[PDB]
Amino acid sequence: WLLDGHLRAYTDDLARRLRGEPNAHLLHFADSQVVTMLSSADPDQQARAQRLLAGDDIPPIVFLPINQPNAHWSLLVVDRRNKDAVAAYHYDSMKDPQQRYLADMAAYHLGLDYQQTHEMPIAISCGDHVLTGIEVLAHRVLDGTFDYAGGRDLTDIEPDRGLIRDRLAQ
Repeated sequence: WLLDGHLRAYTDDLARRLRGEPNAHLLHFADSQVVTMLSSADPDQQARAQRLLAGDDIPPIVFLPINQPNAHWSLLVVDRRNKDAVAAYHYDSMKDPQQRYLADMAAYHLGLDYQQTHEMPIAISCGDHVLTGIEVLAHRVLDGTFDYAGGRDLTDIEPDRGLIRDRLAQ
């Protein structure tokens, strides 16, 4: 399975690849350890996490990898371009209630209403699903098609483990 550092490697490389593209500045690929810190019992960990993920300089389309430790990856996506109508999406390839709880704690700690988060199907290896979800959605933000009806759907995606491994190689 993929560690936090692999997802960070991949999202750092992706951010490099998307540099200077239309709308690339709207995106923030959260560091997964920082997402985990949102729910820390240490107040300074949580606060720093909030600054890094919900500060006034943090881009409005945020991809949050959700780590169940040595268990399971899922993806929370927050679109707060409209501060009066924040939209949130939870993609989980999969159910006991823990994964959605983590996604809900993350939403709660970013100042959101967790009840509003849409539970989204994905690819109806969970690490690979998250990275593929990020890749696909990011490109939809770039080309504008993210905002069409159905533009956040990942039901049918097929992670290319090879591409992933070859992108993690470079």
